[PDB]
Amino acid sequence: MEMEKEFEQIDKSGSWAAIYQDIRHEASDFPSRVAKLPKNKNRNRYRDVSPFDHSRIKLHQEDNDYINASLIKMEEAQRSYILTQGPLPNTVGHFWEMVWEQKSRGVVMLNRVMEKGSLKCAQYWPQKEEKEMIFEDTNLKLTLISEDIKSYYTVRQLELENLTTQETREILHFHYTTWPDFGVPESPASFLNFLFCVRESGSLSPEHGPVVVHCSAGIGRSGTFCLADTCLLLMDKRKDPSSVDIKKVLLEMRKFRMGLIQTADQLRFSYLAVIEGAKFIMGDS
Ligand SMILES: *SCC(=O)Nc1cc(-c2ccc(F)cc2F)ccc1O
Repeated sequence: MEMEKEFEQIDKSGSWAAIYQDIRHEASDFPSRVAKLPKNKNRNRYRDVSPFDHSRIKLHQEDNDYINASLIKMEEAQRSYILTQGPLPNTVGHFWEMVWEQKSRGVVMLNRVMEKGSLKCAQYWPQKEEKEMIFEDTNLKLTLISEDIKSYYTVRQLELENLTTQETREILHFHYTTWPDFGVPESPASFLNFLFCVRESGSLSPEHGPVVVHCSAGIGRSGTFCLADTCLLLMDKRKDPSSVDIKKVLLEMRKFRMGLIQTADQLRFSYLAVIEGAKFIMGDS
């Protein structure tokens, strides 16, 4: 497999930091003017992580339509994702408004609420069936329906109700709970099993809105999730799978949101996940 030996080549030569930096200098730069408006300073978790204006998701409350969220559109793979930051205490209502307005079926969470002794995002869904959440700014109600805790991740069924119309939708929440505080997982196995769980749920499918994917900044682990998903999808779609160049896919995704894949270590891990996930989809059972 092309990338498999390109992987060994990079590894043996300890070249990850050099490839990753070539990616950073090749990466697109587009304006992020809405994100920088003073009125939006507290809608951003990080000052240096902003959605591009061209791809940003707009809340349909036109009032302030801003949310730190980007639409990543992968045209050949026919996949779309919304990558967003972990919601802030003051943007949880916006997050669920986005989920509602974009008709998303799944939310993918790749971080824990607290990591490294700091809060990486707000507790934005209910932890008990009987204790639902009501977001009064956006007129939404969110109920925990069911929770399936597994060794490496948790899947939850949620009910999102639009209070103004009394329509309800079921949202699936896929929470990868075991990414390490430092570095990347030692093996990609649990991450792929997580990815295939999201796929199996139907959440990534074109009949629904884009899956909403987040970590804390919405670029690192979140970038790794989408990048692997799209590369594997392309390797199945193309006549020759070895024509799939992960670096090119990354650069295409970076046209939609800055900074995807934060460290050379995440890049290496992304390669590893795609190579291993290939074995599970280009054959086998
Ligand atoms: S790990 C793959 C997966 O789909 N897991 C999972 C799915 C669901 C669910 C609920 C409702 C529905 F209409 C479809 C569906 F797949 C619930 C829990 C769970 O772990």
